[PDB]
Amino acid sequence: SDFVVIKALEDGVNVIGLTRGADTRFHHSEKLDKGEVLIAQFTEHTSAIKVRGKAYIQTRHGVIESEGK
Amino acid sequence: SDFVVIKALEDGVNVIGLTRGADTRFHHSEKLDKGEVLIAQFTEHTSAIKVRGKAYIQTRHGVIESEGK
Amino acid sequence: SDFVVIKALEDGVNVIGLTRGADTRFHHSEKLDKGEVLIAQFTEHTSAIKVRGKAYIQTRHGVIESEGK
Amino acid sequence: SDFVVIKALEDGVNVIGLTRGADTRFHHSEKLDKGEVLIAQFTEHTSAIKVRGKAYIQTRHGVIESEG
Amino acid sequence: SDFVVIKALEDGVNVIGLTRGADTRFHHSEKLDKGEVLIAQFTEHTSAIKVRGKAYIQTRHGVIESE
Amino acid sequence: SDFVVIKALEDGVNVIGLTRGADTRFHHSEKLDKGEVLIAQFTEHTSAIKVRGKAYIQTRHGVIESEG
Amino acid sequence: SDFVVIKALEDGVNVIGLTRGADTRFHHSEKLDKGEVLIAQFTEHTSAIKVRGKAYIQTRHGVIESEGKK
Amino acid sequence: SDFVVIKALEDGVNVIGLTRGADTRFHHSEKLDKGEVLIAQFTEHTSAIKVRGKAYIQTRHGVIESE
Amino acid sequence: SDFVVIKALEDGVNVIGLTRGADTRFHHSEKLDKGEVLIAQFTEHTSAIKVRGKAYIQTRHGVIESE
Amino acid sequence: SDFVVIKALEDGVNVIGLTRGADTRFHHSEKLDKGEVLIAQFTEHTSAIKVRGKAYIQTRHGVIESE
Amino acid sequence: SDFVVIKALEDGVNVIGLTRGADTRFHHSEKLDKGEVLIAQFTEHTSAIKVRGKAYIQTRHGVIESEG
Ligand SMILES: N[C@@H](Cc1c[nH]c2ccccc12)C(=O)O
Ligand SMILES: N[C@@H](Cc1c[nH]c2ccccc12)C(=O)O
Ligand SMILES: N[C@@H](Cc1c[nH]c2ccccc12)C(=O)O
Ligand SMILES: N[C@@H](Cc1c[nH]c2ccccc12)C(=O)O
Ligand SMILES: N[C@@H](Cc1c[nH]c2ccccc12)C(=O)O
Ligand SMILES: N[C@@H](Cc1c[nH]c2ccccc12)C(=O)O
Ligand SMILES: N[C@@H](Cc1c[nH]c2ccccc12)C(=O)O
Ligand SMILES: N[C@@H](Cc1c[nH]c2ccccc12)C(=O)O
Ligand SMILES: N[C@@H](Cc1c[nH]c2ccccc12)C(=O)O
Ligand SMILES: N[C@@H](Cc1c[nH]c2ccccc12)C(=O)O
Ligand SMILES: N[C@@H](Cc1c[nH]c2ccccc12)C(=O)O
Repeated sequence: SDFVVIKALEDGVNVIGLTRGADTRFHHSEKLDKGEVLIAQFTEHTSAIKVRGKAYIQTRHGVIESEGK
Repeated sequence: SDFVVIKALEDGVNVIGLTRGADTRFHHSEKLDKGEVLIAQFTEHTSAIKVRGKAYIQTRHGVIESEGK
Repeated sequence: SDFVVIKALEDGVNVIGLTRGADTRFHHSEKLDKGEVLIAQFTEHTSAIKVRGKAYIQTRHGVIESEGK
Repeated sequence: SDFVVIKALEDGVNVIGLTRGADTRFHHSEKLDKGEVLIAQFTEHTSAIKVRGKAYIQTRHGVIESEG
Repeated sequence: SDFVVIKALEDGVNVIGLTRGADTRFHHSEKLDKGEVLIAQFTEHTSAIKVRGKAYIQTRHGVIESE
Repeated sequence: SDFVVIKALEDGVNVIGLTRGADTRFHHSEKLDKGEVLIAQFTEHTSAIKVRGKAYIQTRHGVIESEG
Repeated sequence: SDFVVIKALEDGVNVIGLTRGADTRFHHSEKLDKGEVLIAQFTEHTSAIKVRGKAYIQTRHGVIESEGKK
Repeated sequence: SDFVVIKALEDGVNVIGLTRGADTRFHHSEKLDKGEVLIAQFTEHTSAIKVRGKAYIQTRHGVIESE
Repeated sequence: SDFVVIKALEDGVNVIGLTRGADTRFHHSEKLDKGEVLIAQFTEHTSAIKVRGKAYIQTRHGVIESE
Repeated sequence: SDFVVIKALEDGVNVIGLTRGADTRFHHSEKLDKGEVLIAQFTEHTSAIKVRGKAYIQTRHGVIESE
Repeated sequence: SDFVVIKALEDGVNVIGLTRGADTRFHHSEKLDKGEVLIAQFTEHTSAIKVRGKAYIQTRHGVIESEG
């Protein structure tokens, strides 16, 4: 099942999982401080992932950076 | 199942899911602000995705820029 | 299952779904304003999709523009 | 399941599907005007597709233009 | 399931389907006029396809012209 | 299933299908005339194909000419 | 089923497993010391992996170095 | 399921099929004359194939000549 | 299923398999002497591999040296 | 299911099959003479293959010569 | 499953199979003499293979050499 790579470039980065199914909501928010990496998969409970803050992200489609503020 | 990456290039971008099945309507609209990144899958509930607002998008098939009015 | 990417290159583009089965009719028409992106899959209800209006399109087989007059 | 992309290079192109099974006949004819794009799959009901008129076509095996 | 692309480069091309199973015969023949394209699959009823006439042919294995 | 492209570069080319199973015998022989193309599969009834005559052949593994 | 390659570049790196399911919490931390390599999969119990401290990571998507503190 | 392409470089080439299962023994030998091509598959009955004669062979793994 | 290649560069390398399940603990420790190669898979019992000592490692994502 | 290509490079080359299962023993040894090709699969009966003699070998992992 | 390719580069090369299961023990040791090639699979009974001796190894992930 796919996964995404997130590296925080700053303190307080947020990787939020949104619930799978009929409803759409935040079920979990993982805080990442500067330099930490989170490797997260799409699962039965998570069908969309939002990154808040400055981070460096890798997926099967390539590299992208979110930006804070 | 496949997924799309959307980076908001401006405030208030909308990432909108359209219902799977015989009936077709928007079931959810995730608002993104400038620099935030949304990674979203095609699921049991979502069979088409619409982006409104200025964003940068990556999919299996290439990259695309959406633009606001 | 596969999807197509459509960017409207003018207001009023139409993205139309053709019914899966022994009959073929339009069951849905999604309207796109200039700059808006629709990412759409081939589903249990849709086995053919028709684009009307000027649009930039990307599929698994490459890019193509649609032109209407 | 595979699909074909068809862009009408003139008014009145026809995208015709042929019925899957022991019988072969046309079951449907989608007409395209100039510039319009049809993206169509192979289905439980369609196992062959015929395009008539001038069109620009894309498949897994490459590009091809039809001429009426 | 695999398919073939056939463009007729003259009138009267004929794309013939041969039956699947223990017996082998033509079960259909689709004529093509100059410039017409047929995109056809291998199916529960068709395990072999024969092209007669002048045609520009595309498959998984490459391009081929029939003469 | 996989298939084989066979174009005849002379008259009388023969595409022979051999039986799948514990016994091995030809069960069908499709005759090709110069220029014709035959696109056939491996199937429940055919597990080896033999080509007699001069032909241009394409498979998953590449081109190859037969001489007969 | 996918896996991640982790090499500690300093002592006291932790590779943390996040539980699969409606709840999300750390169920395990593997300590790595400088030069040690952990090769770990996504599983029935782990659906997200967090690396603390300096490490050199290889996944299907390429290379990345963690630099988190402590 | 896979196959091998075998072209006879001389008369009398022989493509032999060895049985699948606990016993190994040849169950067929298709003779090929100079120029003839045999396209054959690994099947329920064949788990190994021996070529005797001068043949040009094509597999998933590349080309090889038998001598 | 996936595997890793481990070449010991020094006597005493220790290849540790960690338990698949809710609990994580080493279930086996395989020691290698300098120059030996262990080729190991992920399996129903092993979901994580830990490598102590100086070794040369090959996986699907590339090469890496434990130190 | 995968296979390997074995070309004998001298008379008396030997292709040995090892049993699948808890026990491991040879259950068949197919002798090849100079220039002959054997194309063999991993099967329900064979989980490992040993080559004895001077042989040219192609697998999915590349070419190798036995000595 | 996948397989490894092992060629003995000296006499007495030992290819050891480790048991699949909750327990991990050697269940077999194939002895290889210089020049002999053993091509082995991961199986129902083998989940990990050890090579002792100077041997030339090919896997999906490339070549590697064990040294005696
Ligand atoms: N609950 C939605 C979450 C989602 C995934 N992809 C989306 C795209 C747009 C909007 C919402 C979504 C779903 O499972 O379908
Ligand atoms: N509910 C529709 C939505 C849809 C998906 N792809 C489309 C393409 C065109 C029009 C509508 C759609 C469906 O499941 O089919
Ligand atoms: N109802 C048709 C619609 C269709 C799909 N592909 C086509 C190609 C040509 C004509 C019609 C179609 C079907 O499901 O088969
Ligand atoms: N009824 C046919 C239509 C067809 C598909 N591919 C063909 C090739 C040649 C002739 C006819 C066909 C089928 O299902 O088999
Ligand atoms: N009836 C044959 C038709 C066929 C397929 N491939 C062939 C190759 C050679 C000769 C005939 C065939 C089949 O289904 O098996
Ligand atoms: N009846 C044999 C035909 C065959 C296929 N591949 C072969 C290779 C060699 C000899 C015979 C064959 C089979 O189905 O098994
Ligand atoms: N408990 C969560 C963990 C998770 C995986 N990927 C995530 C992305 C964001 C937030 C949480 C997660 C799950 O199994 O879905
Ligand atoms: N009867 C054997 C034949 C065989 C296949 N591959 C082999 C390799 C070596 C020796 C014999 C064989 C089997 O099915 O396994
Ligand atoms: N009994 C173990 C053998 C094993 C395979 N890979 C390993 C990696 C590390 C330690 C032991 C192993 C297993 O099947 O689970
Ligand atoms: N008990 C764990 C072992 C594990 C695999 N991957 C991990 C990543 C981090 C922490 C522990 C692990 C599991 O199977 O889930
Ligand atoms: N009976 C053993 C044969 C074998 C295959 N691969 C091996 C690797 C090493 C030792 C023995 C083997 C098995 O099927 O597992």
